[PDB]
Amino acid sequence: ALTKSQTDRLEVLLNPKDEISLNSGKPFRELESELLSRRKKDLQQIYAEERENYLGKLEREITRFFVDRGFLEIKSPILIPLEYIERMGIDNDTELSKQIFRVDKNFCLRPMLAPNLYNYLRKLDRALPDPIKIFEIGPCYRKESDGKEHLEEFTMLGFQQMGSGCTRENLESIITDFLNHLGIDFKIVGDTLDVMHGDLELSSAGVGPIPLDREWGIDKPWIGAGFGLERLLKVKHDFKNIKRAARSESYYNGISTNL
Amino acid sequence: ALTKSQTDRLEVLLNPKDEISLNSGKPFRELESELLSRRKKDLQQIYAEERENYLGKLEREITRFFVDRGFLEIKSPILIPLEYIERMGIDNDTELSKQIFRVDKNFCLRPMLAPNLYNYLRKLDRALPDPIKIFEIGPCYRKESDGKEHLEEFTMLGFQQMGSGCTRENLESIITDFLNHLGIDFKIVGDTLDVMHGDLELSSAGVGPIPLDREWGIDKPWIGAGFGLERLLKVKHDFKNIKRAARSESYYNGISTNL
Ligand SMILES: Nc1ncnc2c1ncn2[C@@H]1O[C@H](COP(=O)(O)OP(=O)(O)NP(=O)(O)O)[C@@H](O)[C@H]1O
Ligand SMILES: Nc1ncnc2c1ncn2[C@@H]1O[C@H](COP(=O)(O)OP(=O)(O)NP(=O)(O)O)[C@@H](O)[C@H]1O
Ligand SMILES: N[C@H](Cc1cccc(C(F)(F)F)c1)C(=O)O
Ligand SMILES: N[C@H](Cc1cccc(C(F)(F)F)c1)C(=O)O
Ligand SMILES: [Mg+2]
Ligand SMILES: [Mg+2]
Ligand SMILES: [Mg+2]
Ligand SMILES: [Mg+2]
Repeated sequence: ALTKSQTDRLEVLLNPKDEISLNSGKPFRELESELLSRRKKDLQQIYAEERENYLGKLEREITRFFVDRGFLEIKSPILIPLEYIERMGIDNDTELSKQIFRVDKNFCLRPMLAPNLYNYLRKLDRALPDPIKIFEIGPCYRKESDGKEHLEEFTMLGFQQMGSGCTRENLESIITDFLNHLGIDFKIVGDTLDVMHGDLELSSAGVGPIPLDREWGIDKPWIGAGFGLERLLKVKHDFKNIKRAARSESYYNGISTNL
Repeated sequence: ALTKSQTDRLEVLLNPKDEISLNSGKPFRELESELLSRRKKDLQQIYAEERENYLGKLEREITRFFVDRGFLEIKSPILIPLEYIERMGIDNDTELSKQIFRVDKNFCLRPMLAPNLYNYLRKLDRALPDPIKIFEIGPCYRKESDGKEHLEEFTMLGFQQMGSGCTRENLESIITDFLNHLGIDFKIVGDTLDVMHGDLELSSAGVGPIPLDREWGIDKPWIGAGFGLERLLKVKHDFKNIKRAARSESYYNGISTNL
């Protein structure tokens, strides 16, 4: 009989498409040696052929989708003024107020893309024709309890359109084309809306105007959404724990690096 | 005569390829209105045609170069254990010890890619054939004095090869092909080596083994280098201040967003 500690070790080496059973009559050492051989082989094939990181490749694939749909690619600061958090309405009564990674006295690691996207919408409205379509992909940070669906360091896609054409129908059409392009099953549940894969939230989306817009100098309708890239990878590759998709020293494209 | 404050404002709106002179006999308001029209036009052309961010596009171009040369694309944590800094030999007698952005009690924003690349080399040596070639591109953080060549939030390319073929000649060949591919003039000065554009350091490169390797479980020869992406963009686009190439709310592809 395998110990719990031994089964934990084998599950680190198990990939979703393996057809091995750990309740066999086979000893630990031989199940471990079999899985180690498979995972080394998996890494050798990546190294010999594609050599691309899942998280990097997904960001590039999403970038192409949105650029091709007419959205401007934004790269904005990850380390942001702490004042942005309060100005987002994130006060002490919100869960999120307790999740902020503070840096020095007046800064923090951004937990979301919305402040920077608001600022870009306001500034670009002085220069670009209506409607204004922008998106950003990059690191975001939140303190979280341990859990199979949460990382403290993750990657968010955020997109926003401002001006004409900002209807819930158009928002759902973007989400639907996007996820059908990536090959990810979803349901939209609902002006706020969540994009669900079973019980897992892939995105929260919204339709403006909302009262918060005024604090950011925004006074036009808008639609937008935010997606976690590691949650998309978790669903696409059927990972049991989102740690397999993270920026990590422990996994490469979902393969354990502790071999 | 323009005030100093007015000339500062015009220089925000000036792009390197403009052929306007601010020592003309033209009033500020009309020089400002001319430049504002040009910069709005520049943003409209980006939005209508390419829509890609300089920093994102450069990262994708560098990724293709290194993947095509046989290097594995790594995406590792930006928020790293504080212990990694000391283990890199960064003690109190180094400038860098005073430049760390600490987060909570045991973490920091990485100021370099070397700790994570060392860890990946050690782990992948159990699985991949010799030689092991890896690279990473992503955010790095250092407290800096104000200066036209430094950002507190920047983007570093780091690459490393371990095992056979780790000669200074091979290292210089990688650097030379890389920068000739990007179209960036350089000189290599020198086992340590710096890649210079005039007085600007584009890269520091190195040849192992070195004594530090043992602390990271490394005992094979290696070559590698680290490049700042914003410095590469600064040189390529002839920006006067690296702020024009940064993750920013103030500039988009070097164009002022304050129009
Ligand atoms: N800690 C996290 N790790 C990974 N992805 C995350 C994390 N927090 C948020 N996301 C993703 O970012 C998207 C937009 O952020 P947000 O709607 O604020 O998440 P959320 O409401 O906190 N979801 P949840 O924490 O699971 O109830 C979410 O739909 C997730 O896909
Ligand atoms: N603050 C910064 N802003 C932008 N790029 C940077 C910064 N610090 C380092 N880099 C880049 O990262 C590369 C590798 O890091 P490193 O060799 O440690 O820089 P460095 O020695 O501090 N150069 P410098 O600070 O100008 O004397 C450098 O060659 C630069 O191109
Ligand atoms: N669901 C969002 C993610 C998000 C990204 C970009 C824009 C927006 C917008 F303001 F459009 F809703 C949201 C969050 O975490 O705030
Ligand atoms: N010049 C380096 C940048 C760097 C990146 C990746 C690897 C390495 C290596 F360990 F190869 F030298 C260095 C620094 O800042 O440490
Ligand atoms: Mg949450
Ligand atoms: Mg949500
Ligand atoms: Mg320095
Ligand atoms: Mg240096």
